Amino acid sequence: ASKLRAVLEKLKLSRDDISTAAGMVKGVVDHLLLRLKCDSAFRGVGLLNTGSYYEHVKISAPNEFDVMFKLEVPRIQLEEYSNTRAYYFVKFKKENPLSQFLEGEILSASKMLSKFRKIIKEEINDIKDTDVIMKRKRGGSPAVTLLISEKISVDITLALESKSSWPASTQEGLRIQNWLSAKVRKQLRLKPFYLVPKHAKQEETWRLSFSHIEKEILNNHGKSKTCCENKEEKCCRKDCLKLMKYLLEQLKERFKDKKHLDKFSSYHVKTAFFHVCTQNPQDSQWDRKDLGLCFDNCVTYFLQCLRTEKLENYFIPEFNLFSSNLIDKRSKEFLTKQIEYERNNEFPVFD
Ligand SMILES: O=C(O)c1cc(-c2ccccc2O)nc2c(Cl)cccc12
Ligand SMILES: [Zn+2]
Repeated sequence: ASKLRAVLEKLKLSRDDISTAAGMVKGVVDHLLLRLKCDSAFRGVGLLNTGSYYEHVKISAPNEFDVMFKLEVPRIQLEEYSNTRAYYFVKFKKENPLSQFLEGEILSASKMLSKFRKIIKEEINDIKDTDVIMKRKRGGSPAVTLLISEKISVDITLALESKSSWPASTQEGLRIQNWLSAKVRKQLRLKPFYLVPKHAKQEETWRLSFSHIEKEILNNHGKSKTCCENKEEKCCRKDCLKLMKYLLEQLKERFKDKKHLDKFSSYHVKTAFFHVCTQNPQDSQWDRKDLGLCFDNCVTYFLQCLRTEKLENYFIPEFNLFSSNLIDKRSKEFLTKQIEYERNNEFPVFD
């Protein structure tokens, strides 16, 4: 359990010490938000969280930022696309707020992004603060990727906010009743959800997003309400997730020449981690003294997901993130052997 401590402490100090990167991001974002609010289609745009500009998915990249701009859409009509459980058409039920994007009753996403990019394109050129350059690599969202200075990069995703109850494909998901209680699940399922532009594999579809729910679970994660509040008796749930995230980043980086790990992301490791939290609901099953063993249960469960080619979306049980149509067995067999090598040789990619 010793070397995992040193890894988590190197990540702690780089995450902690001073950097002007977050300040430059907030300046650019606020300039965009006031510019977008001056427009008819994006007058109600805004951050998901105020103060949360420096959201870091890549846990080893201090200069990579991930922000989400939300947009409230009253009376959303969701039409599931091709039984995909996660991809939806967006239609409308008496105003014309976003009506300048309708094609029929169906809301166009690629057109809303084009107007989203041009307005951001206008505010970027009108910047005298810092060197900011825009990139338009495909994939519906992240819609825009900005670059500030020679290190700071920001991915900006436009998201629609719905406040109706979650789509039916989520009814049997979020199985936290024996871990976080059934009453917390009812509270969380009363919160809004978000839709980002995404293709399953052309059409104008959107994907469900519950990252805000995941963030709230991570900050209130124990079966006991006082979990990790006695800072001398902290569980190792968050440390296991960091170690799982850092393992995949180091493997994706070590094999970026080959293409076998491009389909994998921290969301897969994050999803598998939540499933283990359901399997092991007791805080005693996450004792800080059992860091090595608890981290091994995560590596073990994730390895079984690769072999069986089964990883359920934590909110949508019927969506298999490891479907052979999403990731072929060659890629999953490749990742299975690389982790097994790291596990047996005491994770060399950690020092
Ligand atoms: O925002 C989220 O909650 C979120 C959802 C999904 C997802 C949802 C349904 C089906 C497949 C998916 O991959 N994937 C993500 C990835 Cl890959 C990266 C970051 C966030 C997400
Ligand atoms: Zn805890």
